[PDB]
Amino acid sequence: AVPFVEDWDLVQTLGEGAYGEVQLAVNRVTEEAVAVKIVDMKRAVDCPENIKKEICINKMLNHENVVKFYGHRREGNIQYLFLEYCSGGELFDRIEPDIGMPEPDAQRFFHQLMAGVVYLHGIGITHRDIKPENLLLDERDNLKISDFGLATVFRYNNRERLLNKMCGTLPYVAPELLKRREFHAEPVDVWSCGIVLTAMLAGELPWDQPSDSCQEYSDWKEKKTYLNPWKKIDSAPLALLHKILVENPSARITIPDIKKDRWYNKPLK
Ligand SMILES: NC(=O)c1cnc(N[C@H]2CCCNC2)c2cc(-c3cccc(F)c3)sc12
Repeated sequence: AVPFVEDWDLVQTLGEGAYGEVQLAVNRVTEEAVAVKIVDMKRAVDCPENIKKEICINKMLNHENVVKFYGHRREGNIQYLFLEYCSGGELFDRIEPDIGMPEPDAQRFFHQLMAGVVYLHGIGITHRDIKPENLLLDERDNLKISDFGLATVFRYNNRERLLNKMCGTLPYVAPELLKRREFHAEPVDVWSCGIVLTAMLAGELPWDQPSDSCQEYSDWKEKKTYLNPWKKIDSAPLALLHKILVENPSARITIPDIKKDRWYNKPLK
């Protein structure tokens, strides 16, 4: 990227994954900032096909609560993806450990998260890695869904398909990924949104994983909401969490019903 780096200063690393890093690029003349995701395709034999899929998915996106994708180019074995710079950073860094954030803030971010997820689901895309590290903020603190490296199509025109890949970040993963051979895509993203809401409200993830061998998950199935993180959560958002974090995905609340929830619609301070 020799001509590009002559005109653009790769000022600093914004973040990192396993595939590579995200850099802040600032044009020396215009001072325009863009984020550059740099991926070494030699990290895995299937990395060229996976990055092709991420770019393909990125090209389909156009929504106020999704990070804008500008383009990409390959230079040898390195892939460069150019994205809208989200100067508010990760939602993760608005979460005070063991505290969370004010309830009106968490509600506003949750509404924006639902708008982004409704959009993705409406075009038949599932994110599969919703977590505060993958939710960015722009200069006005509007939430933007980011990192589509695990995203896939679950509906072709008006025909759904089930998914079977165990992927995502384990404390955010729905229990059906650990119990069913195949499962519907939408309830999985609904579940991870519920874990994000829990983290925003109490600054703590509730369990290592929603599995049989996890005591913290058994505690939640047993309605022990007098234990952390639940005891830090007001009854109104907790009632919504009781509908989202439902073990059976067919009984789990859908996004149209989340939009009808009392706390979701609650006028806060
Ligand atoms: N498109 C982007 O702008 C972008 C993309 N990826 C990022 N990081 C990854 C790391 C792995 C997990 N997913 C997010 C970040 C971090 C950013 C940031 C951080 C601190 C302050 C600040 F103002 C901005 S911006 C940005």
